Amino acid sequence: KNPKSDKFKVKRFHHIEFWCGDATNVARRFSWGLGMRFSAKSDLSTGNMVHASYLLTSGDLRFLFTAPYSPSLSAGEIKPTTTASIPSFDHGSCRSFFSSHGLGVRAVAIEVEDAESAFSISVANGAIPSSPPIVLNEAVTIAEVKLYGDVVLRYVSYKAEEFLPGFERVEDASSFPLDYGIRRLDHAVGNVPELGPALTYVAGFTGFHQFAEFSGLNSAVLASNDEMVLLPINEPVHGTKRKSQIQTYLEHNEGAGLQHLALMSEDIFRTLREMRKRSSIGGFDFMPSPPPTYYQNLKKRVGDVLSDDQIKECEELGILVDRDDQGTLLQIFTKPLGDRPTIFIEIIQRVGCMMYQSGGCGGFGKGNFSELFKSIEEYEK
Amino acid sequence: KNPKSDKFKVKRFHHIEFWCGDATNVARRFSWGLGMRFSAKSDLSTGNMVHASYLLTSGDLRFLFTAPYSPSLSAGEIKPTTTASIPSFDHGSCRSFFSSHGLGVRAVAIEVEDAESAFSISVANGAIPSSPPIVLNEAVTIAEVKLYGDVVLRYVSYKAEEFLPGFERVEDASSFPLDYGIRRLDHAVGNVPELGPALTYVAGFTGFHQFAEFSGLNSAVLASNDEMVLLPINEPVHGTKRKSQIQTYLEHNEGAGLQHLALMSEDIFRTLREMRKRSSIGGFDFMPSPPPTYYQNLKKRVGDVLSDDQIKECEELGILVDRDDQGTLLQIFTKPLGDRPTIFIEIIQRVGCMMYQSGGCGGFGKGNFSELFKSIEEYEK
Ligand SMILES: Cc1c(C(=O)C2=C(O)CCCC2=O)ccc2c1c(=O)n(-c1cccc3ccccc13)c(=O)n2C
Ligand SMILES: Cc1c(C(=O)C2=C(O)CCCC2=O)ccc2c1c(=O)n(-c1cccc3ccccc13)c(=O)n2C
Ligand SMILES: [Co+2]
Ligand SMILES: [Co+2]
Repeated sequence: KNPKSDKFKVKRFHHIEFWCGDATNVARRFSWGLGMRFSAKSDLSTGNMVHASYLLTSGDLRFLFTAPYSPSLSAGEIKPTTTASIPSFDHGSCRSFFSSHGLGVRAVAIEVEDAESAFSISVANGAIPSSPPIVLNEAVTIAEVKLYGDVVLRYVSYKAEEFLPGFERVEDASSFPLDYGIRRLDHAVGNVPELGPALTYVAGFTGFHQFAEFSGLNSAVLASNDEMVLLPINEPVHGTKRKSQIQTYLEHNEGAGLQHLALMSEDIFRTLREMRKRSSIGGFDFMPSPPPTYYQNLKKRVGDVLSDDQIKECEELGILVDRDDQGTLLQIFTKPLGDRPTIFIEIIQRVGCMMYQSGGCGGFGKGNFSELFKSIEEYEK
Repeated sequence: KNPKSDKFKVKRFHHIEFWCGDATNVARRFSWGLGMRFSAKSDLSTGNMVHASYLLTSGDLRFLFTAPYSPSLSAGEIKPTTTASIPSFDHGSCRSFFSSHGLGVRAVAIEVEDAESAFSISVANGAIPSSPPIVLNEAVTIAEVKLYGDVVLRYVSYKAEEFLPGFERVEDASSFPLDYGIRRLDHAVGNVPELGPALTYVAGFTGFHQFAEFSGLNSAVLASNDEMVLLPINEPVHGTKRKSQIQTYLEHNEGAGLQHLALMSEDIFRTLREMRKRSSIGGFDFMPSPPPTYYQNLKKRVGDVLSDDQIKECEELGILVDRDDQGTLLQIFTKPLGDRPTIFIEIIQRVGCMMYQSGGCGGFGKGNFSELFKSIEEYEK
């Protein structure tokens, strides 16, 4: 069931913005680890005396890394005379965010038809305003409302049809064309103390509907009309034998925030080969692999979708597989992206639901909680 | 002239500690960019609820990257019950340092015979105490005094004869054996507003002597008895046609701090080949190369030290060459290591002064200020 209840026209995920202490080092690490190209910049060299912002791209995936400069460089500016390219940026907010939460996602940005309308309708329907609509160079409108914790949902709309005015394309010499196959953001997941109030709030101001589904958590997924913007939310389940990873997140993050970004690959085997080659030379580490019992059990579960060789390739790379009533999901999780056991990345590829592929084909892998549990006990035997 | 006036027994540079917002991402970037191996850690996985600290090594060079966790994880601790492995660490100091200065060096650590004695003698001779001597596991003593700005000179002494108690050696799987030829810290350089008072202060409490030398700055070099610990200091020269890079540093750094680390390579050609291969894939960028006039002029200056092929290899890699009355210096400078135009790295190799090689052989490259100026005008013609 999809009531198509969006209160404003939503297109696709546009970008994810990380708030950093040093944007250069995080961006360079992420570029090498994920195979993303340096695409645009806004910093001292482009006249921005307020913040350093670096954009990485892979296909349609856009990761932005932003850090504040010394406020002294811009102490004579006021908002009408600002040299910031992102007018919602605030030195104090950014330092406070980073000191509270560590490295993490500040903004989940979606492209909409009209960011001013999206903002107005959102706030009229209960959204907490974070940054009012501002028109940049008569070309792009950006607005922000609170999503959960200190994460904002950012609306971006373009008059035309390059990232944002005031960003400059990066010189080709500094722009090595890395590509490990990642192509777009599939979903972005928040952790909260209480799922109910978080869902009611977000669904209330967006009109996003609950996406039909089918340890240590309860979850639900909010989706736009064409189910291409997917915003799952988790809450902890307390009292369990094993401590909830959602609760650990909330403790180390100092509350609610973005838990994981799931990045679609056009070839998850190539993506994982390339990422695993770089894990110990500056890239990202992956969660410990499931026991061989897990891959022995894949024949019964997905032997009609994956060949024995493709299954054994999943086993070499530690890839998990789950299945819906409509499609199949290949997925794997990185270790946390930074110092704290908080945000991590998921790499996914979806098989099925061809019409274009429909959103959320194969689900989100919740069946892998029981399958992992089973395969662990089976391997113990 | 070397009066050998050290007020306590100094051995060698021991490590450099960076204070970070996220130690993981900075350490992984530096590891790949410089060819340093992950050697030790102190973090949540080792029981440290206070700070995340990661040690990189290349030869005798030790770079430590430290960031604070949420204070909530350790809110019940007091100093007698701390789980920090570096007892001088303070959440507030670290956040304040990073918010003021951005990514940069907090501690220049030298190994001494007796860190408690070094501390006491230093303070008795004018050093501003920063952290009193603390004995770790009855095995290592660490103490800190102010050096300049918010940079401390850290004394470390060992009863024995592994990094520090509470650090664990890094698993081999996570410890890829990168090596681009870097072998030790040659010198560590501070920028200050006024050279005179800074020299008087540091030489006053160390007994370090002025190392015999032979644009936009005045400088002097303080040296230990065997001239193996080398601490140059720069001040800006104002009114110049071109704005002093020392003054730009002080503005963007919010005052005095560490300007550059010079890392000795056992093969600067290999080091620069390896670093330049990685500049645009997560590593470090280098300053723009000098004009070919500079390398045309190298024959007259160092043609008795470098062959034509070795000179042309300097030209391919952008390496600068200077000469003392005793030796020759090969050097090159990176672009700033992070967002701010503040700290950068120098790669150096020294030729001559064989006895072992004596410290500071060939100087610090101050002759390259005029040689670069000349070669630029000559290439314009
Ligand atoms: C994050 C995730 C997803 C997922 O993507 C998802 C949504 O997108 C939206 C719905 C809720 C939802 O969970 C799916 C399966 C997962 C995990 C996941 O994180 N993990 C864990 C990985 C590593 C260490 C763990 C430690 C304790 C507990 C779980 C750990 C799993 O095992 N499975 C099986
Ligand atoms: C840092 C340095 C050293 C050096 O290592 C040293 C000591 O160790 C101790 C004594 C003082 C001292 O300077 C030597 C020569 C240098 C530079 C240096 O930084 N630069 C610059 C590089 C790039 C952009 C510049 C822009 C403006 C002005 C100078 C720029 C140079 O050109 N030369 C020639
Ligand atoms: Co997911
Ligand atoms: Co130098």
